[PDB]
Amino acid sequence: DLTATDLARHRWLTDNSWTRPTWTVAELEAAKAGRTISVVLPALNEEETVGGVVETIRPLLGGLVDELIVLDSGSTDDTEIRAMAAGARVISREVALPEVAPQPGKGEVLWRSLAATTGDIIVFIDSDLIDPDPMFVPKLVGPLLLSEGVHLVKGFYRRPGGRVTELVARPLLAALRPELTCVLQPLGGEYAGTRELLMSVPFAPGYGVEIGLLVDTYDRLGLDAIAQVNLGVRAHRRPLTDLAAMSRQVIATLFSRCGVPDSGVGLTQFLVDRPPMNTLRGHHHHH
Amino acid sequence: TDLARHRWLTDNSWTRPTWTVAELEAAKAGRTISVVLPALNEEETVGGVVETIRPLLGGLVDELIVLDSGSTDDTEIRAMAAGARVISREVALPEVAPQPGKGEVLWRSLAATTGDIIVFIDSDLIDPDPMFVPKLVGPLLLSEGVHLVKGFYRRPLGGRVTELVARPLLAALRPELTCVLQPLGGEYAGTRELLMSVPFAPGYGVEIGLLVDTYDRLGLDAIAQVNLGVRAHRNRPLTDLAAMSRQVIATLFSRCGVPDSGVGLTSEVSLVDRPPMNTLRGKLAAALEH
Ligand SMILES: O=c1ccn([C@@H]2O[C@H](COP(=O)(O)OP(=O)(O)O)[C@@H](O)[C@H]2O)c(=O)[nH]1
Ligand SMILES: O=c1ccn([C@@H]2O[C@H](COP(=O)(O)OP(=O)(O)O)[C@@H](O)[C@H]2O)c(=O)[nH]1
Repeated sequence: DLTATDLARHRWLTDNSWTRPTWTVAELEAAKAGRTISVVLPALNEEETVGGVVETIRPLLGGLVDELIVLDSGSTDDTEIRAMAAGARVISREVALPEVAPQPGKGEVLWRSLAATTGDIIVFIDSDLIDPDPMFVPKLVGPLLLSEGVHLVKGFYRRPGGRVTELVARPLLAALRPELTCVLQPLGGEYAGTRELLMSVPFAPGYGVEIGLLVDTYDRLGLDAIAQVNLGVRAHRRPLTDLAAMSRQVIATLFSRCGVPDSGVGLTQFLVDRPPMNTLRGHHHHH
Repeated sequence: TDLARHRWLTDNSWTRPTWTVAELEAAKAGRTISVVLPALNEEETVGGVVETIRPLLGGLVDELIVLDSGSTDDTEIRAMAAGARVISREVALPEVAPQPGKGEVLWRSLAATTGDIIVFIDSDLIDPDPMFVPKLVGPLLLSEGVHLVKGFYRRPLGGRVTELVARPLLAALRPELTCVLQPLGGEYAGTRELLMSVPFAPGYGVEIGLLVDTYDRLGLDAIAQVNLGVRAHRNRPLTDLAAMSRQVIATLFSRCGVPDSGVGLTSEVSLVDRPPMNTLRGKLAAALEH
């Protein structure tokens, strides 16, 4: 028979998941009600794709989208200049948050982007996407603009998740936070959140950032605050060593949130969380 | 940190085991060896695996058993024709109702065998080699202090569950054990002393549970590994691998005291070990304490 996890999943899908997120750009603009929207593309040596991603979002600039920023992580290729020519604002880690020395990894970039943006809603889109669709941003912000109580929207793709998602993230969530197994692509890089939420949570480093944000949001607000939207079809993207490193950090970040100690020992082959940005810039009682 | 891993690889890992069958037979020193093949609906491959081991029966190997887990194909008759004794779960341990999964089968075989050394070999192997059992027992017979030998396969120039799930989780929770190349492998040998005294995890958790319990109780130097030869990674459906991963997680969490919800994947998940076989077969166990 059904479990409590099953029952919650079914109703969460009914209320908080959209297979056909067909809101129009015009209706979303009309719903902003004074809120502004920032779009952030984290980038490190993505010269072949960053411009193409920017180009798909640029038509929204000045209407639905208020700012379009490429947060560069120290690229040595032509990422920055291609993002400039394509119509984005390029901001380095150092300019985004001058008072803190950078550390490596994606989570650092997304955290710093909170200091460099002003939008009430922040949308993250990976800069390595080959086939970005222009409706990604509208779909991601729909539930934030139209659905009471939602603070985090995860974009998922139908396929014509991957290995880390299905072997590592979802099974560990089943063990530790089973309600969150309803989220189809918990590691996805296309997602949006409110400034209120994102400024208030720590940011995990590196490959842990997505899972960390998902679990921190759940632990504070539960499923009601999390939604997901189908962004369309896309094929699964990596070398096993990259995936194993990803997994190891997903494990470390989940463990840090779920009361499991971690040796700190990285993968044998043959760094810390950043505090909430509201400690530097700018309820759901259990009683 | 890698100092410990380096010394263990130098002393407890063999990429090219030299041992001959005759040398191993001469080292038995009165110990006996049982070989157990768990099998559920493996009619296509079980006979071929048995045939590679049968020439050792009466010499290096004292018992050769297929522990059938409820097959409805021709697994049993084909294993018998190849020279194995076929034992059902019920015959192995008649007064205890069977539960599903591989760990149950390996645990029950302890009550149906007499060896001082028990060797487990999967019955679904497509390309078995007759030197598997010799290589697995070498460190038990010729080294001192080894109680568990893990057979690994060199890969042409482990799988996704091994590299994305088992090894990273061991790095987090039992960091020395990342030195074991293929912790989830189904070809391994253990002493009766060890195997009779530890709980057995259910289903797909049995291998990692035995590895972790051996490590904790007897130490790193009680574990060895041997290269069984080059074997290509087996391609399994992602849903099967995900179910395996979920049970590996459950078993490791049990061994660490992490609350696991028991919730499976939208898949079977048990958190309940079988107790040490010496609790149910105390007189058998005492007879084999030697
Ligand atoms: O330190 C990093 C790593 C990645 N990325 C970006 O984050 C996205 C995801 O990259 P990936 O997960 O492949 O990171 P990597 O595998 O290169 O560490 C892409 O848009 C990268 O350019 C980034 O800005 N900084
Ligand atoms: O409940 C079970 C599950 C598996 N096995 C055996 O254990 C090995 C690994 O099991 P798996 O299910 O991965 O192999 P498959 O059944 O897919 O061939 C094989 O020799 C199986 O026949 C068994 O005896 N009982």
